[PDB]
Amino acid sequence: QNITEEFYQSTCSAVSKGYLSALRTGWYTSVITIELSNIKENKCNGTDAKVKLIKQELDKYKNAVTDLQLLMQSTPATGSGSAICSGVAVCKVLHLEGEVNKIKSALLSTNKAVVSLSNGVSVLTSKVLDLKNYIDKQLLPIVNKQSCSIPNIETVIEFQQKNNRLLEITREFSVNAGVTTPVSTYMLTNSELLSLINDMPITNDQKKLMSNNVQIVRQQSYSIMCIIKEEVLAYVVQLPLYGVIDTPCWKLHTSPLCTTNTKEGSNICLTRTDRGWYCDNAGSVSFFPQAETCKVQSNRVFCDTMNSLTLPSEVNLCNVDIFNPKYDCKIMTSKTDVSSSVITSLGAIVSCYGKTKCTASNKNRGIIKTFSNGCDYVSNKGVDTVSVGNTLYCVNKQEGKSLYVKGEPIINFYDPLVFPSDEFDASISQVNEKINQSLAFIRKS
Amino acid sequence: QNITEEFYQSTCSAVSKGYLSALRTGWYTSVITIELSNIKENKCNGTDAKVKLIKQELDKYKNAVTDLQLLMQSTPATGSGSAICSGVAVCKVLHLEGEVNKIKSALLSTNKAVVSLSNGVSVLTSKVLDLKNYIDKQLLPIVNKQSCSIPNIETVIEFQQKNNRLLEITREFSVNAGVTTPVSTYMLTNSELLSLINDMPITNDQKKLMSNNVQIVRQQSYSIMCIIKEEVLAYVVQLPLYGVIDTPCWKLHTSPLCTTNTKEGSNICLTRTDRGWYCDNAGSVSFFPQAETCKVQSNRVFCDTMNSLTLPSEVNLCNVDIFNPKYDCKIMTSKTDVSSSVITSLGAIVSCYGKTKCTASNKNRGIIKTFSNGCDYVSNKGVDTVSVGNTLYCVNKQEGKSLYVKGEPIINFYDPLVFPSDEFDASISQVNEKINQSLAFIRKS
Amino acid sequence: QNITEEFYQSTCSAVSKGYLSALRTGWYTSVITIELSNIKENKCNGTDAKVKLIKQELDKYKNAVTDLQLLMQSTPATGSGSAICSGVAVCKVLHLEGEVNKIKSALLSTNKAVVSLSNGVSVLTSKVLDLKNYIDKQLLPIVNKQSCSIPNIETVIEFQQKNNRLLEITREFSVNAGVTTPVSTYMLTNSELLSLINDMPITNDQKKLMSNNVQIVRQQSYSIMCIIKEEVLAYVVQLPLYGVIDTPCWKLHTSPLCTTNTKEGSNICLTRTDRGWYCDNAGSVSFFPQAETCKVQSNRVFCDTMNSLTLPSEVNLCNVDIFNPKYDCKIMTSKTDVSSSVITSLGAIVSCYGKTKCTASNKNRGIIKTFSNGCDYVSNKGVDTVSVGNTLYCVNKQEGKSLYVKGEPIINFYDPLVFPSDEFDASISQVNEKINQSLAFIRKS
Ligand SMILES: *[C@@H]1O[C@H](CO)[C@@H](O)[C@H](O)[C@H]1NC(C)=O
Ligand SMILES: *[C@@H]1O[C@H](CO)[C@@H](O)[C@H](O)[C@H]1NC(C)=O
Ligand SMILES: *[C@@H]1O[C@H](CO)[C@@H](O)[C@H](O)[C@H]1NC(C)=O
Repeated sequence: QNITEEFYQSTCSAVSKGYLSALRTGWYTSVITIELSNIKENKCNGTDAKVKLIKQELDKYKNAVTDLQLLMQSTPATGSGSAICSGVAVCKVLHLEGEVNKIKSALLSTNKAVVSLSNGVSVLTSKVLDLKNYIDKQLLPIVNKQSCSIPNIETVIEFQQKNNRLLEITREFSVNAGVTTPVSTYMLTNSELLSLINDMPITNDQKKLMSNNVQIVRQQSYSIMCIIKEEVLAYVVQLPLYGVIDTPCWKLHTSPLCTTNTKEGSNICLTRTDRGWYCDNAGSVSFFPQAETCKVQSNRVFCDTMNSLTLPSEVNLCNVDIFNPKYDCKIMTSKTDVSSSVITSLGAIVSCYGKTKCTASNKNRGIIKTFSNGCDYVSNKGVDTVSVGNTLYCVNKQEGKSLYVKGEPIINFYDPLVFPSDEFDASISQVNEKINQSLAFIRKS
Repeated sequence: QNITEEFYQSTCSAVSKGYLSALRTGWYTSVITIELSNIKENKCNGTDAKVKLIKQELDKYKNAVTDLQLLMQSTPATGSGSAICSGVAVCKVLHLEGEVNKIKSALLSTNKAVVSLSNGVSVLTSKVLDLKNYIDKQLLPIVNKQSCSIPNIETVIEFQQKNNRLLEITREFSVNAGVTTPVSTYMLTNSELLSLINDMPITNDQKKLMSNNVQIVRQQSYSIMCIIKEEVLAYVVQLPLYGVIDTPCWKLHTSPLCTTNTKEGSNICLTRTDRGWYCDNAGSVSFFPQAETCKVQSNRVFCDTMNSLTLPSEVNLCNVDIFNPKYDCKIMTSKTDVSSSVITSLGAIVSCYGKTKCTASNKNRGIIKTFSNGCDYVSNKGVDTVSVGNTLYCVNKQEGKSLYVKGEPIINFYDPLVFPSDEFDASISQVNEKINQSLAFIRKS
Repeated sequence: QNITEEFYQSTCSAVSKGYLSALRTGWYTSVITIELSNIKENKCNGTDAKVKLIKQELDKYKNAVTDLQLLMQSTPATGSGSAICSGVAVCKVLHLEGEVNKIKSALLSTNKAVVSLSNGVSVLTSKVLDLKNYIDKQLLPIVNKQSCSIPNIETVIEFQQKNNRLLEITREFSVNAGVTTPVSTYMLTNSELLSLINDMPITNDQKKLMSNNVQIVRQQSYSIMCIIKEEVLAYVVQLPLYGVIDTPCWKLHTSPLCTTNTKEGSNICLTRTDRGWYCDNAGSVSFFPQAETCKVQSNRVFCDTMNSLTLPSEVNLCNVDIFNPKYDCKIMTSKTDVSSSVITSLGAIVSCYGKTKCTASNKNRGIIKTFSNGCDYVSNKGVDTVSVGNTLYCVNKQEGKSLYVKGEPIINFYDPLVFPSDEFDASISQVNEKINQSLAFIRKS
C-alpha cells in the first residue's frame, strides 16, 4: 500500500491518503467457563507448614468466589450498555435453569465445544481453568477428615499458580463492574484467543486479519461477567467482526490560517473543523472525530463504528474545493496570534505567527527550512524535526509521496472590517451570510 | 423503585426519573499500619539455595522500604489536595513524636483498635500485615550469626507471599505520589473493608449501603501515604460518608433540534445544554455535568459533591416549560445537518437530518420504526437496537414506563432571517434579546 | 523558595509565584537487554511433579517470546511518534546485522557498558535479566536427553521468579504496541534507574535532580520495544533531559466575573482565558494549558515542552494591566449566573452569584468569612475549607504570602446594552471593536 499526502496551502489543511479500513460492524460472543469447587470451610487440627499454606490459598479462593457472588447480586450500570447487548443476551440466557448444565455437559470431555443455547445463539464455549477437579482431587483429601493429610510441596506451588488466574480475573471484574475492555491475557490467553479466532464462523482472510492484529482485537473487545452458579463461573468475551474491509480511508489534518498583517488587532483567522479519520462506508463516509478511537497498523485503520458520524461522500469535496456548493465546508473563526504545528503522516503543517521562530531540521545538516508567517508545510524527505518556538516535534519517517498544492490562502479573500470573527461552530456559507448581513447595514448607510 | 422517562418532542430532550441519591458529603479517615523490621544487611558466607532465595526476597523488602522513604522525603503535589485535607491532617498528626508509638501500643495485642490522636480525631486503626514479627522471628535467625541457618522451604514461600503485598502497595503509592484512588484490594482487602465498614460510627442502613456497593465505595475513596517511622508504615484510607440519601435524582438527555427544510443553508438548530445528572439536595439541585462522575447501581446514584454545581430547584422547570420566566433555560444554536442518537434509560432520542437512514429494530421482527427528519424518540418496549447511518446502538432493556410528550418543536417558532445561529453558551432569554436587537435594526429600516 | 500569590479583584484571577522550572528539552536514550534462550520444545516422558512445574513455566516463557515476536512483525502506529524519534533511531540501528552482536559482546563480562552504535550514538547499555545463561545451565540438563533430569525445588521457585519479569514486560509492551509511558519498575527497577542516572553524561546537579524525583522522571519517560533477535531482547528507555532549569514559573487561576444586578437577564460576564502554568523560557514564555501535564514537587515544576505553547513575555502583563496595549489579553464572555470556586496555591477564588451560600471556614472556629455576590478571594491563613452551595473544598495549607490587589471589577466598565455576550475565544481589543461597531449603528440612528 502506497501512502500519499496532500497539503492545501489555501486552507492550511492536509489529507493523508492510501489507508485501508477495518471498521467494526458486528459482534461474535463466546462463553468462557472456569469450573469451581463448591466447598465449605473445614478445620482439621492442622499446623504443619504445608497445610497452612494450602488453607491460606484456599481462603483466597473462597473470598474470590464470594466477591464474584456479590458482583452478580448487584451489578452497577456501565456506560457500555449501548455496545454489549449481544453478550448481555447470552448472560441472561445462562441464568435459565438447565442452561449452565448444558454448557457444563458439553464441556465434560473436551475444553472447547459449540453449544446452541435456548435463545437461538450458537456460541463457542471453552473451559480455561478447572478448579473443581483440582480442588476435589488434590485438596479435598487434605481438609476432608478428622485430621488433615499432608500435601507435597509441588501441590502447594501448583495451586498458587492455578488460583492466581482466578484472583486476577476477579480483580478485573470487580473494579469494572463486570465489564472490562480491553480483554486481558488473564481473561483470555493469547493462545486461547488465537484458538478462538481459528474456530470462528468467519472467512480465512478474517482469521488472518484478527490473528495478525490481536492487540487491536483485544482493545476492541469486551469481557462481560455472566454468572457463578452450580460450580461454574461463566463470562462472555465479545469480539469484533469487521464488516467494512479494504475501503479507502484518509486522515484530515487542520491548522489555523490567519492573515499576516504586522499590526496586532488587524488580523483575522479561520480554521477548518472536523479533523480526524474518514473511511468510505456503504455509500457514505464514516467520520471519527476523537483521535484515539482508531488504531493504525500498516496502512490499515481499525475503528469501531459506534465512535463515528455518518456523512455524505460530498464531505470529501472540502478537500478539493472548500467553496463548493455541494457540501457546506465547516470552519471556525476565533482569532489566534499563537504559532502551532501538526505532525501529519508524511510531513508537518506549521502555522507561524507573530515573532515565533519556526524551522525544519535534518539531524546532520541543521536547519534546512525556515517557515514565514502564515501556514506552510514540509515533507519528511530530508527532514527529521520541526521546531516551533521552544518546542521540537519529530516528523514521521514513513515512506510515501507528498504533494504541495499551492493556492492563495482563502483568509485573504475576506474584508477584515465585516469578517465574522469568533465563530465557534461555523461554515463557509454561514460566514458568507453573516457578511451579506453586515454589508446590508452599511449598504443602506 | 419505578424508573420512568419523559421525552419532550418540543425541545428534543428526555428526563429519566425515579432514581434515589447517595451523594458524598463527608469523610471517615482510618489508619492502616504495616509493621516493618528495622534490619540492616548481613552477609553470612551463604550459598545454600534456600538462603539465596530468602536474601533475594529480603533485598526486595529493603528496596521497598527505601522507596517508601524517598516518597516521604519528597512528596509531589497532587490535583487531589482539595479533597484530602482530612486524611492529610491525620498524616500530619502522625508525624508528631509519640503518636506513632501510640497506635503501635494500641495495636500490641489486637489488629484493630480505636485511637484518639493528639488533634481530636478518634480514628480506627488496624494492622493488616506484620513483617517485623515475621522477619525478626523467622528470618533473623538466618542472617544473624557468623554462618547462616537454613530455612525450610515453607518459609521461603510464605515470605514471598507476605512480602508481595508490601511490594504492590509500594508500587501503587510510588506511581501516584502517595495518593491513590480507587482504593485497591492491596491497600485494603474486601474482608478488611467490610470489617472497617461494620466498625464505623455510622447507622445500620449506611453500613448496609456501603457493604452492598463496595466497588463504588472503593472508587469514591482515597488511600494517602503517611509515614515510615520506627518500624511502622502508616497510611490513611479516606472513605465516603453519604450525607444525601434517597432524594430524587433524574438524568437529562439532550439532542440537536433543527428545522427540516429541504434546501441546505436555510436550516437553524438549537440544542439544550447541561445534560447530565440532577439530584435534589438541601433545598437546591446538585448538578453533575461530567458523565462518568456518578455511578449507578439499582436506581441509586452515587456522586461526589465535589464534582457538582449547585443550582436553584427552578432548573427543573426547563423540563416542563422551557419558555418559563422563573429560570433562564440554556441552549446553544450551532447549525448541525448531521444525524445523531442518544441512548436514554428507557429508550432512544434520534435526531435525523439530511439523507441519513434512521431506524429502530427488534431482533426477530426487523425494522419496526423509521424516524423522519427532525428529533424523535422510541421506547425500549419491543425495540432492541437503533441504527443511525452506519452506526448501530443497543437500547437498555431495563423495565420502566416511557411517556412521549407531544409538542411543536420550538425551533419552528423562530424566524430564520434574524435567528442568532452559532451561539456557544446561550439561553432562551439571551436569544430573544438578540432577536429584538436584530429586529430593531430592520424596524427603523 | 518563597511561594507568593496575588489575587486581582479587577479581573477575578490569581497568580501563584515563586516556582522554579524544570522543562524537558532533550532525550537520553539507553539500551536495556534481556538475554534469552533459543530453545525448542522437548518432551521427555516426564511426569514427576517438579518437571511438570518446570515445563509449565517453560511454556509461559516460550509464549512470551513468540508474543514479543508478533509485536515486532507488526507494530501498530502510536500517537507518540512525535516524541520518540530518538529511541526509534536507536531501535532501527539495532536491526542492522552485527549491531546486536556488538552490544552482546560488550555485555559479555559486565552488566553495564557504553557502546558506540553504527549511527554515531554512544548509548549506555545494560543487561537486566539473563535467561539464556539460566535456561541453558539449569534447565537444559532437564529437557535435554531421552529421560528428563529432576530439578530441585529451589530451581522451580527461582525460575518462576526470574521468568516473571519477562512476562510482565511482555504484558506492558503487548498492550501498548511497543511504547509504554510511564516507565514501570518492571522495565527498569528503581535501583537500575538510579544507577543509570549516575552514569549519564549530565552534570552532578542534574543527577541529584533526577534522583530526587524518580517518579516524575518515570512519568516523563518512554520505554520503546526494539528487537528480539539472536537470543537478545532489546528495548530503549528514553529519559528526559531538563534543558530549562530554575527559571521563574507561575500558575494563573481564573474565575467568572459577572455584574451583580438583582434582575436576571441584565447581567453580563467575562472570564480570563488561558489559565494554567507559565514558565520563563529562552526569552519567551512556555505556557501549559492542560492541567495535568506539569508535575509539581517542592516549588519545582516539571513540564514537557511538547505540551506547550510559546508566547511573548508580554503575556504576563495581563496580570498587571489587562487593558495594556502591548499584549491583547484574551477573555470569553458567556453569561453565567452559576457560582464556582477555584482552589489556588495559597487560597481560593470564589465567584458567588444568585442565591448561592458561599463561605470560608476554620475547623474549630466555624464560618469566618461570607462572600458577597461577585468575585472574591480568601487566603489560607486561618482558613481550612471553602463551601460554595452544597460543595466543600479544602484549601491548601502550604506556607506563603498572599496579596489581595483591590480594584474595580472591569465588568462594571461596560454598557450592558452593547456588550458582546457569548464570545467563545475573544480578547479585550476584540470586545472593544465589537462595541465600537455596535455603537456606530446607534450613532447614525
Ligand atoms: C450574498 O449576496 C450575493 C449577491 O446577491 C449572493 O450571490 C450570495 O448568494 C449571498 N450569500 C449568501 C450566503 O446568501
Ligand atoms: C422583546 O420585545 C418584546 C416586545 O416589547 C418584549 O415583550 C420582550 O420582553 C423583549 N425580549 C427581551 C429578551 O427583552
Ligand atoms: C473605538 O473608538 C475609539 C474612539 O475613536 C478609539 O479610540 C478606539 O481605539 C476604538 N477601539 C477599537 C478596538 O478600534
